[PDB]
Amino acid sequence: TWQVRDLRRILRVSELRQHLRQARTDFRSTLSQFVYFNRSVVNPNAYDDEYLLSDQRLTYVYVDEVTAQLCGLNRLLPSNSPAFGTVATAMPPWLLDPQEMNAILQQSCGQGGFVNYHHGPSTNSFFLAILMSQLFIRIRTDVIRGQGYGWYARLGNYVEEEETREFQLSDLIHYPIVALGSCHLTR
Repeated sequence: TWQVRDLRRILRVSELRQHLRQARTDFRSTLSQFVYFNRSVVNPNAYDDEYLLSDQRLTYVYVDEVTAQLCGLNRLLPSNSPAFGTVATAMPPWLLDPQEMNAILQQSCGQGGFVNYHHGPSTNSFFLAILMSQLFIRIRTDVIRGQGYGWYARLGNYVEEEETREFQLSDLIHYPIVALGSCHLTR
């Protein structure tokens, strides 16, 4: 089984980048077989319909200090928007000033999820790095200095930029965490 990489004491940006790169590579090697992760509620024989996409870059779910520890260490992904939505971004922990990342997250996510970015920058001072499942959809592209960054949502009230499938709908879901870390970075 995968053990989450706890990068909360890797706080120099160069070194953090190396650790996150290695975490993704190590994680992908565990996915050479089997990409399902959550067991069916209606079937003892089965996993549910949610699977990870192995051939993908890490995305980030920004969180407060306590959430990073409680979820990151315990294979839990929290919602950060109403109707059980989890918003993730390609925008890495070292890209934007913490206040500016908060401003953008507030424009991107409403109130009512487990993490509420409307409480201010403390809710994005830490991060969970994940590989997204097939349930995440691209909701927009931000351009920072010539470079595009995807934003993605699992459920919530979002559209791409009757349901027959079994998957989790709650404010905390069982989900493989690649890494957890802090945005309190230095040279």
